[PDB]
Amino acid sequence: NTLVKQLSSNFGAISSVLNDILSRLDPPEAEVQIDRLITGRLQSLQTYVTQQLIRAAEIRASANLAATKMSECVLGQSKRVDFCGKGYHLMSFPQSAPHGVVFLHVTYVPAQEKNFTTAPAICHDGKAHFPREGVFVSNGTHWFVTQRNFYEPQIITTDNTFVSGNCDVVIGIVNNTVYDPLQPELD
Amino acid sequence: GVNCTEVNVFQTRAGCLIGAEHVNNSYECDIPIGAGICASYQTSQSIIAYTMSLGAENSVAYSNNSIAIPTNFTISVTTEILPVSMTKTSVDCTMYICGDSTECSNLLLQYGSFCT
Amino acid sequence: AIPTNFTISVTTEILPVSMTKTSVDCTMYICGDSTECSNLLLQYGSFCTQLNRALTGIAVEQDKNTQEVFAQVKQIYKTPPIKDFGGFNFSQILPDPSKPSKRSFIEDLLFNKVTLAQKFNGLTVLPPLLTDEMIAQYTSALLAGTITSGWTFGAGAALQIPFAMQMAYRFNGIGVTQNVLYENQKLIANQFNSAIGKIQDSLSSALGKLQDVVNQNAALNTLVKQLSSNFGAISSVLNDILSRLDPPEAEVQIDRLITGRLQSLQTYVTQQLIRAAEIRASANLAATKMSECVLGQSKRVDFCGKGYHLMSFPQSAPHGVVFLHVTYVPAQEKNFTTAPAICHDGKAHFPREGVFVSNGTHWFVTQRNFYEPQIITTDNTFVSGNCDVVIGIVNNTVYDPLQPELD
Ligand SMILES: *[C@@H]1O[C@H](CO[C@@H]2O[C@@H](C)[C@@H](O)[C@@H](O)[C@@H]2O)[C@@H](O[C@@H]2O[C@H](CO)[C@@H](O)[C@H](O)[C@H]2NC(C)=O)[C@H](O)[C@H]1NC(C)=O
Ligand SMILES: *[C@@H]1O[C@H](CO)[C@@H](O[C@@H]2O[C@H](CO)[C@@H](O)[C@H](O)[C@H]2NC(C)=O)[C@H](O)[C@H]1NC(C)=O
Ligand SMILES: *[C@@H]1O[C@H](CO)[C@@H](O[C@@H]2O[C@H](CO)[C@@H](O)[C@H](O)[C@H]2NC(C)=O)[C@H](O)[C@H]1NC(C)=O
Ligand SMILES: *[C@@H]1O[C@H](CO)[C@@H](O[C@@H]2O[C@H](CO)[C@@H](O)[C@H](O)[C@H]2NC(C)=O)[C@H](O)[C@H]1NC(C)=O
Ligand SMILES: *[C@@H]1O[C@H](CO)[C@@H](O[C@@H]2O[C@H](CO)[C@@H](O)[C@H](O)[C@H]2NC(C)=O)[C@H](O)[C@H]1NC(C)=O
Ligand SMILES: *[C@@H]1O[C@H](CO)[C@@H](O[C@@H]2O[C@H](CO)[C@@H](O)[C@H](O)[C@H]2NC(C)=O)[C@H](O)[C@H]1NC(C)=O
Ligand SMILES: *[C@@H]1O[C@H](CO)[C@@H](O)[C@H](O)[C@H]1NC(C)=O
Ligand SMILES: *[C@@H]1O[C@H](CO)[C@@H](O)[C@H](O)[C@H]1NC(C)=O
Ligand SMILES: *[C@@H]1O[C@H](CO)[C@@H](O)[C@H](O)[C@H]1NC(C)=O
Ligand SMILES: *[C@@H]1O[C@H](CO)[C@@H](O)[C@H](O)[C@H]1NC(C)=O
Ligand SMILES: *[C@@H]1O[C@H](CO)[C@@H](O)[C@H](O)[C@H]1NC(C)=O
Ligand SMILES: *[C@@H]1O[C@H](CO)[C@@H](O)[C@H](O)[C@H]1NC(C)=O
Repeated sequence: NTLVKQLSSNFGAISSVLNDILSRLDPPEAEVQIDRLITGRLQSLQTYVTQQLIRAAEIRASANLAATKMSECVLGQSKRVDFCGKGYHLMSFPQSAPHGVVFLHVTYVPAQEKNFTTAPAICHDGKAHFPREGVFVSNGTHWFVTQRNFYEPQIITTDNTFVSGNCDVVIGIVNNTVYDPLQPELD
Repeated sequence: GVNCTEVNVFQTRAGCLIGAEHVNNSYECDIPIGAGICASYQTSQSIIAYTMSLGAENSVAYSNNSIAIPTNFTISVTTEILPVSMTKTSVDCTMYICGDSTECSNLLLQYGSFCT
Repeated sequence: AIPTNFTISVTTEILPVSMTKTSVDCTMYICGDSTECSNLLLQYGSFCTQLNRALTGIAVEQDKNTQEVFAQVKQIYKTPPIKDFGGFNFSQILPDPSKPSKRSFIEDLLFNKVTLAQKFNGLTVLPPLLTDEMIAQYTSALLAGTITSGWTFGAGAALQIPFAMQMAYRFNGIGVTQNVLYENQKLIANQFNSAIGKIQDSLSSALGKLQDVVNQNAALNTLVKQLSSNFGAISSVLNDILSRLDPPEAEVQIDRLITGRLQSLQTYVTQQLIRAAEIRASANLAATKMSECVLGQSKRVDFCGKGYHLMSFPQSAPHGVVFLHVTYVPAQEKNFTTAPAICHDGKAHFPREGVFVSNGTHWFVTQRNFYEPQIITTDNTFVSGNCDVVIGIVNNTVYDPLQPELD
């Protein structure tokens, strides 16, 4: 719209339209006004072209980002935090749009919590067991082992822990028992 | 860029605001006036100019032997919108600069190679 | 070759985020208090609205950049009065209430470094939206959340956890087991404190990244000095050219001045769009780095620091952001003699998640990023086929700890 509206300014000539210039006046005395008009219109074209180039560069950067998001969120599962949505990522679906793309991001997200008391090791008989891929939680009397993203408690045994060292160097430790289920079945 | 000595005058850090009551509360930003202040219409009604609030404020009972475990999950669906392309418009330089004339074209030919 | 010791190492990284806003009048700069100039300028059409529109767009984009970079949280957390973090000393990064503002020792030690007439020609500067105290509060809230929750606050609610167990999770995320941390916690705490002290010393005696922005935005001097040029006229003062001539002969002089000053404004505005685009790209990179290094644990090699990644802490330099990556590098190595498979009775025994090293005579299985030899039991490996296809294999025996109990 601005590029069009630039076509009605004198820029210094006696009129803003070329046909009037060439009809009312003799060309050897009209070349100067024609030069003025040509200079003005060239300036307008240069301005428009430069700004369009900058806009195109920005749009290209955005399109590259959109292509990367399509390649990683949709055709696979991502772990880049807060890339494909907000929270843990399950999958995404693409949807077209006029001159754009719209993504739908199904995302796992945790809810209602429950306080607990923890400890990093268990001195059974001088040794010190450690959880394999869990965390030691106690409701207040008995100690359990659960995964770190969902409360599911199981009885602590010797198939959830692996010994390492002795229970005199770990800063926090608590005495407890370990089931060792082989012994009852041995009888 | 003036002081309120010159021409409901709540002197800001960003200038001289005229026509807005100054309240003591803290809400979210509707009109980003600048330098912290943000004006809004929700106060029978009059425009107010309050100070920003960064959000809520809470703490966690962090302790050396306390942990919190989630017990129930939920599933959410969000959206994000990204432009990809725009219109492909070309402009003929001669038809715009000149018209249907010929002397205009002959004079434009002196400027070398701009249209190309 | 396997390491036998490790050393924590803290390094920084400086990124610019935004640049000074600027709105430039395109009528006071050209004409001034005159009116003949204001009438002559009207012929050029809409050449005094597009420049203003572009400059306001740039300013809005700067506000957008800062908001995207720093506003990653909704709740504003607070460090507890309890200061029991298992050995680490976070008393050079957390805010100090004694100072007038809430900038910590590193933050104001950094603000001391960078040093941040023109107006009467029509050149005006605008104030930022988020005042510096708000930025400091954002950084402090991010620090408190990271310290007291690790990453869970970046994906929903905030879940409390002891810091030592959080570092255990961090080590377990890069391959090394957790007993490795739980055995020598004091050494790691001391190394962390020493690294933080060394960084504090280093920053107290560079910041070229944040200084190039200022030395390029202060353009303004060239724009100002493009006023004492005749541009082909007889004198570069409108109040003089209209006090020594008459309209028919003053119009050409005024027109030449108009053309020159319009070219100068066009060049300035053109440069301050390319600079803005570069700054926006840098701000986007900084936002990504915040969201991935700070609110999680990165796996991309050499993204957050150099080495393996544990955690990071943000800061706030003037017109930028500063990270402190906490890396992990192994130190002391030893030669060994490995072998992919150990077949006992015609049954190859590949290791589960370790490696089959030997100290010359015996054979022990150990993990990769550290050294802790063990015995080749049955639960430590798994059988696969018979040993006649594996290229390099040495013949040995396993322990099978089920035997002693059944006697
Ligand atoms: C979880 O955190 C604290 C502590 O609760 C205890 O945590 C263990 C030590 C164990 O003994 C648990 O069985 C206990 O439940 C509490 O936080 C309180 O939250 C209320 C919310 O209204 C607040 O008014 C109190 O000031 C908080 N107390 C402290 C000391 O900060 C509460 O039990 C749990 N908090 C939440 C938010 O669920
Ligand atoms: C904490 O957990 C322990 C271990 O489960 C609970 O003790 C038993 O729990 C089972 C169900 O899990 C009940 O059927 C038993 O009656 C419980 N035994 C006793 C002696 O109480 C215990 O109840 C839980 N709660 C507390 C407060 O300790
Ligand atoms: C967690 O910290 C508390 C202190 O906040 C420990 O409780 C004891 O607190 C008294 C306070 O005077 C100290 O003198 C004791 O030294 C603390 N006990 C110990 C063992 O240091 C509590 O024991 C701590 N828990 C763990 C697992 O370290
Ligand atoms: C987890 O949350 C869901 C949804 O809030 C719970 O499902 C509801 O449970 C209540 C009570 O049993 C029912 O009346 C509703 O019909 C259930 N569905 C919905 C959509 O509300 C579910 O019980 C929760 N699980 C746990 C373990 O708390
Ligand atoms: C691993 O390296 C650390 C240093 O990064 C060693 O820690 C030093 O240990 C000696 C005595 O063993 C002390 O005198 C020093 O004060 C410790 N710190 C430093 C910075 O030197 C540690 O001993 C090394 N571990 C092994 C097994 O060699
Ligand atoms: C490789 O490590 C084993 C570890 O068991 C070494 O075995 C020791 O050998 C000495 C030789 O007299 C015995 O006294 C020890 O009882 C053995 N066990 C331990 C734990 O020391 C073996 O010597 C090492 N090989 C080499 C070449 O150093
Ligand atoms: C565990 O038992 C030992 C003795 O068997 C005792 O010295 C210690 O105080 C107990 N409690 C711990 C280690 O927390
Ligand atoms: C602006 O006006 C206020 C109120 O009179 C005065 O306190 C302040 O000093 C003034 N500032 C300047 C720069 O004149
Ligand atoms: C509002 O704040 C001002 C400045 O602190 C104070 O003078 C005034 O009493 C406050 N009014 C109310 C109603 O809190
Ligand atoms: C942390 O370091 C400062 C400065 O050396 C010291 O004053 C303070 O006591 C230290 N805090 C702890 C817990 O070591
Ligand atoms: C391993 O042996 C090579 C060859 O002699 C030697 O250069 C290298 O230093 C040895 N590695 C160690 C850790 O001693
Ligand atoms: C492979 O194991 C057999 C046992 O059946 C043994 O005789 C042979 O020496 C072993 N191979 C080598 C190279 O020692």
